[PDB]
Order: sequence, then structure tokens, then C-alpha cells
Amino acid sequence: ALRGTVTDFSGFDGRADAEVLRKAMKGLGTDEDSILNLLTARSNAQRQQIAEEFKTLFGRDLVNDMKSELKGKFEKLIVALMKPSRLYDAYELKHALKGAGTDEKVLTEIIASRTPEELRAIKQAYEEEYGSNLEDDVVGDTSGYYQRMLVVLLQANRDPDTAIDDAQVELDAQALFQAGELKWGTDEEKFITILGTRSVSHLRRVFDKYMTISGFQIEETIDRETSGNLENLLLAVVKSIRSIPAYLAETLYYAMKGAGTDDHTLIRVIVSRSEIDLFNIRKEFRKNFATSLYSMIKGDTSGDYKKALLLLCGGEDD
Ligand SMILES: [Ca+2]
Ligand SMILES: [Ca+2]
Ligand SMILES: [Ca+2]
Ligand SMILES: [Ca+2]
Ligand SMILES: [Ca+2]
Repeated sequence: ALRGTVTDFSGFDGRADAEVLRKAMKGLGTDEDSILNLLTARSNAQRQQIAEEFKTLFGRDLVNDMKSELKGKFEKLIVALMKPSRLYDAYELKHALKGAGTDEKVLTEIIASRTPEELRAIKQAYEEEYGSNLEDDVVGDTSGYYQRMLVVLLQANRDPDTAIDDAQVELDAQALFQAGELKWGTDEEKFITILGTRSVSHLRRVFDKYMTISGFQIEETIDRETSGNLENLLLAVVKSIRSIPAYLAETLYYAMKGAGTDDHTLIRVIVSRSEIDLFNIRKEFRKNFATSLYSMIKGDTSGDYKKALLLLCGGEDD
């Protein structure tokens, strides 16, 4: 079902590759093309093996060397590609929190689109790497029901997918109806519990039943009932329940649709999903936005940065 755009290389030789990277950086100047051509053709696991061989052969750190040779968005792109898979999400999260300011956009995006299984691994990796508890960190940098919704999600305790209970579907749809449209003000607590803990298959049925009952799609009520970060979060949650690929395909579009480009988001989504469901994200992009992701990046980016991006994403038609 799910498909990424990057797979393991067949005739992989970590040692051979490491020598190619060395030659590509040794001397005056850099062969950015040889770097990008090699790294976007190997799985993340293979990139770790290459960095390992590089160290044993030359006693130098591959990532630190590249950080010295490359610059701009390209460096940032390659540096993200080198980040171990099980650590990247935790890395993005730690950096959205840290500092004096917080990047709620990143928090919302990662916590809402990642499955409980992924949330549990991210929490582990986060703790072992930065010696801090993710929840404790988020709580400290957030507040209100936004913080609450995040904590609920961080529990990775979503109900399992079982046979759907129609009466329960009716009960939940009517409950949401009463907590929002029929209420003076909003009962955010009810939205948080239902959206945050019910199984995926169940909620999909609740979304349809709620539409039949209120004449509104749950998304419209959310926009009518809430505001700020909580609104964005809840929209993200509903979107992902419907389809993670589609929700991610949407945050990419808005990262480019604007005049400039949100390189941080573009890099993050493409890299983080390259070996998960990036192929699915591509289809959903064309289906919902008329253009392929390829052509969209092709015109919003440039340099080796643009080249690496298109090689990872690929597919001119979707
Ligand atoms: Ca050099
Ligand atoms: Ca640099
Ligand atoms: Ca209301
Ligand atoms: Ca609003
Ligand atoms: Ca643009």
C-alpha cells in the first residue's frame, strides 16, 4: 500500500562509495554533483554504512566534512539526508521546541501525522539523544487545549481498529454535534477525547455520519468553532485520519504555493517520508492540485538543491 521513492541500492559497496565521496571533496572546490548523485540513490541505512566506511578509511567524519564543503539549502538538504531515520523526527521536534521560540507548525505536523507506533519510537529516540522527555518538553513550551491535544496524541494510545459499532458511530457524531454547533461556545474537551483516542476506521465513519447529521463536514465546524493553534492541530488530525499522504501532500503545496518557498518544510517532508509513503504523497498531490510534485519543485527551487530534491522525489507526471 504505502510506498516511498527511495530504496536500498542493489550493488551497494559502502567502501567504494566512501572513496567517491572523498575524491569529491578532496582538494580545492567540491564536486556537489557527485555527492548529490550518490546520496540520493542510496537508502538511509546505506548512507549510515557509507559514513562508517568513510571514518574507518580516512579517519574523518563524513557529515562534518560536507558541512564544511557545502552551504545554503543544499547543505541543509544533504545534512538531513544523512540523519538516521529513527532520529530525524526527534531531531526536528527538538529543534522546534528549543530556543526562546517554538515552531508549532512542526509540532502540529509531526505529532498529528505520525502513527502511535512512530510516536513511541520518536519518544524513545528523543530521550536517549537529548536526555529529556518529549512530553515534558512540549508541555513546557505550550499551553491551553493545544498543549492538551498534543499530550493526548503523545500518549500513542489511540484505540485499535476493530469491527465498527454503528450505535457508537451515531453516539460520537451526535456528541460532537452537541459539543460544537449546538453549544454556546465549545466543549473542546469532548473534541479532544473523541478525535484523539478513537480508532481511525471508527472516526472515518463518524466524519461521514456527522456530515449527514449537521450538513457540515467536521472540518467546517472546526473552523467555525475554534481558532489559533488548536484549530490548525485539529484540522491536521482530521486530515491525517482521512489520509496521511493527502495531508502531507497538502502541507507541501502550501510550502511552495506562496511567493517564496518554505524550504524547511519542503526538506523535512520529502526527506522524512522518502522511504515511507512519498510515492503516495505524489499521487495525492497531482489528484488534488492538478500538477505533479516534480514540476512544482522544479519551478520553486534551484541549484544542486533543486537537483537533489527532484532526484529524491522524481516522477514527472506525478
Ligand atoms: Ca575541498
Ligand atoms: Ca557551510
Ligand atoms: Ca459553538
Ligand atoms: Ca477559525
Ligand atoms: Ca513559489
